[PDB]
Amino acid sequence: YKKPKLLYCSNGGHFLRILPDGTVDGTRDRSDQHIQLQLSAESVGEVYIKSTETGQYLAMDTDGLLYGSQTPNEECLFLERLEENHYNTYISKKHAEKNWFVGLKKNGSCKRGPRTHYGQKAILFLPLPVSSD
Repeated sequence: YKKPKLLYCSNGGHFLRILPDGTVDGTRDRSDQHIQLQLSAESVGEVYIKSTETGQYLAMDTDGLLYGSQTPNEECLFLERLEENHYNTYISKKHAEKNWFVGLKKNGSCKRGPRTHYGQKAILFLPLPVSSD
């Protein structure tokens, strides 16, 4: 798909990637096959991140492991907001007690569950918007 928001994870510095099977990870370059993830707003803050083309819903599960659902469901339902100087943050509206964040492990893979929070850069995502969607 026509590449939208190049969500650079602030830890290590990979772009957020979502793979055919459903899973999610870090790829160092926006040029990758599968970085076309778009935030489908539920409302004035809350969003479902979908693979534009292949359709998988970027989801955080019951421990807090990151994956891709078939459907938009609360695991995929992120409260968005900008924290650092134009750096976005997708907080699980399901896990809204602990308030987990879909960050990446240094190497370029998903960071799981229940200490993803306001301390590491890992939670911060810098979008480079290529397409205006």
